[PDB]
Amino acid sequence: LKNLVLDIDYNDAVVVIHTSPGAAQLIARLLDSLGKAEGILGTIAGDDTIFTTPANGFTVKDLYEAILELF
Amino acid sequence: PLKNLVLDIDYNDAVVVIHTSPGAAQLIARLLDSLGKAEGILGTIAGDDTIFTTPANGFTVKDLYEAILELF
Amino acid sequence: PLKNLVLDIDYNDAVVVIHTSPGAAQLIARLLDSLGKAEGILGTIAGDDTIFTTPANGFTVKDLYEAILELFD
Amino acid sequence: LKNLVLDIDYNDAVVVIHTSPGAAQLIARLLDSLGKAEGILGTIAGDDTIFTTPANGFTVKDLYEAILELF
Amino acid sequence: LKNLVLDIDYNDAVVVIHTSPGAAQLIARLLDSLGKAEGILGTIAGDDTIFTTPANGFTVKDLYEAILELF
Amino acid sequence: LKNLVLDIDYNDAVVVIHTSPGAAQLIARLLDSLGKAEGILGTIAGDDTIFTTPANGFTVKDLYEAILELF
Ligand SMILES: NC(=[NH2+])NCCC[C@H](N)C(=O)O
Ligand SMILES: NC(=[NH2+])NCCC[C@H](N)C(=O)O
Ligand SMILES: NC(=[NH2+])NCCC[C@H](N)C(=O)O
Ligand SMILES: NC(=[NH2+])NCCC[C@H](N)C(=O)O
Ligand SMILES: NC(=[NH2+])NCCC[C@H](N)C(=O)O
Ligand SMILES: NC(=[NH2+])NCCC[C@H](N)C(=O)O
Ligand SMILES: [Pb+2]
Ligand SMILES: [Pb+2]
Ligand SMILES: [Pb+2]
Ligand SMILES: [Pb+2]
Repeated sequence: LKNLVLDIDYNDAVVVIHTSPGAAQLIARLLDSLGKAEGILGTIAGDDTIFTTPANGFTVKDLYEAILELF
Repeated sequence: PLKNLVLDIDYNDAVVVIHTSPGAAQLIARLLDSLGKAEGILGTIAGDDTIFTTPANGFTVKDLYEAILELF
Repeated sequence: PLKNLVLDIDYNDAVVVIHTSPGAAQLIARLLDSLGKAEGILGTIAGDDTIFTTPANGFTVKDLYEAILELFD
Repeated sequence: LKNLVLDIDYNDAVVVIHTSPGAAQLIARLLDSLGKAEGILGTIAGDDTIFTTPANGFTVKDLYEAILELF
Repeated sequence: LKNLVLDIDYNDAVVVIHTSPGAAQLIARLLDSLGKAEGILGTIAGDDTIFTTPANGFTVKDLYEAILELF
Repeated sequence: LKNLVLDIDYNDAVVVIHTSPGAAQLIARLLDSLGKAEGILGTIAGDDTIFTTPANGFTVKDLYEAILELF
C-alpha cells in the first residue's frame, strides 16, 4: 500500500511502523498475509502505529529486512 | 486512500453506507471528514470495514450521497 | 461466542441498536455482516459494546429488527 | 476536562459529537451513563466522532438537549 | 468463548494469541482478569491478534504456560 | 485530568500503561508527541492498556522515567 508507511524502525523486542492516521489496520493486514510463514509471529495495529514480532529462529532484524522486501 | 479499497456505496433514508476492504474504513472515512457541514456532511463514523455518514440539516440523504460520489 | 454477549436489541426510525458485552461488538457485528442487503441490511457498524445497523431500501427498520432476532436464534 | 468536545449537532436520525483525536470512546463512555432512562437508545464512537440516537418516544431534539443538559 | 482462539505462541518478548476476526478485544478481556497476581504486565488487543507481556520476575515462557492454563 | 492513567510499569521489552476504559487512545496521543530522538520508538493503544517501547539506544527505564515526568 503505497506511501502510507511513514516510517519503519525497530529495537530489542519489536519492529515498529508508523502510518498515516487510520492506515494502521490496512498496512498491518498486509503483513498478516505473509505473517507466520516469513517469520512474523504476530502484528497489532493501532491508529497510526504497528508493532510486529519475529518468531523463534528469527530476530527483529530478519523481520526488518523481510518487511522492507515487502514495501 | 484508493478506490480499490472502497467496495460499495449506497444509502437509505437515514444514512449513506460505504463498505471497504478489511481495515480500510478509518482510512477512507478521513476523506469524507475533510468535507464539512456546509457540504452537507454532518458526520462520519467508521468501523473496521463499514462507514455510516449522515446528512447535515438542509441536505437530504440523496444530497449527501451525490456529494460523496463527487468527492470520490 | 454465545448470544450471552448480546445484552439488548431494540430500534427506532433510523437504526437497530444492539448492546453487547464490552469488547464483543466487532465479533457480533461480523455475524450480521454475513446477511447482506438481500436480507435487508444496508450496513453495520460496531464500537466496543454497541452496534448500529440499518436497513436497505424496501425494508423498514422493523423488518431489519425481526431479521436480526431470527439471525441470532 | 471536556475541552475534548468540539461540537454537538443534529438531524433527523442521530446526534453527532465531534471530538478531539482519540477522545471519542472516553466521551462516548459518558453517554452510556444516561441509557434509556434519559432517552438514549445507543451510542457508537469512532476515533473523533460519536453517533447517538434517542430511545422510542424521545425525539432527536430531546436527546440533543439531554446531552447538552448532561455534558 | 471456545473456537474464538486460533493460536497461542510466543518468543523472547511477548506471547501472541491469534483469534477469529474481531474477537481480539473479547478474548484479551479474559486475560485482563489474571492481573499482576499472575505474571502479566499488560495485554493489548487489535482485531485478530493479541500481544501480552510478562512482568518483572517472570519469563515470557512463564506467562505462556500460564495462559494455556487459563484457556 | 484525574484518574485517567491508572499505572505505568515496565519489563524487558516495553513500558505498559493502564488507563480508564476507552481512555487509551487519548493518553497514547500525548505519548506520540515524543518520539525516536526523544526516547520513544512507537506507542500502540488498545482500549485501556497501552504498550510503548524505547528507541533503539535507550533503556526501557530511560523511556519509563521520561513517561513518569508527565503523569
Ligand atoms: N480487519 C482488520 N483490520 N485486520 C487487520 C488486523 C491487523 C492486526 N492483526 C491487528 O489485529 O491489529
Ligand atoms: N487519533 C488517535 N487515536 N491517536 C492515538 C494513536 C495512538 C497510537 N499511535 C496507536 O496507533 O494506537
Ligand atoms: N474484522 C472485523 N472486526 N469485522 C467486523 C466488522 C463489523 C462492522 N462492519 C464494522 O465495520 O464496524
Ligand atoms: N471501552 C469503551 N470504549 N467504552 C465506551 C463504549 C462507547 C460506545 N458505546 C461504543 O460502543 O463505541
Ligand atoms: N485518524 C483517523 N482514524 N481518522 C478517521 C476518523 C473517522 C471517523 N470520523 C471516526 O471517528 O470514526
Ligand atoms: N472493553 C474492552 N474492549 N476490554 C478489553 C480490553 C483489552 C486490552 N486490555 C486492551 O486494552 O486492548
Ligand atoms: Pb527510520
Ligand atoms: Pb525471535
Ligand atoms: Pb429503508
Ligand atoms: Pb426468514
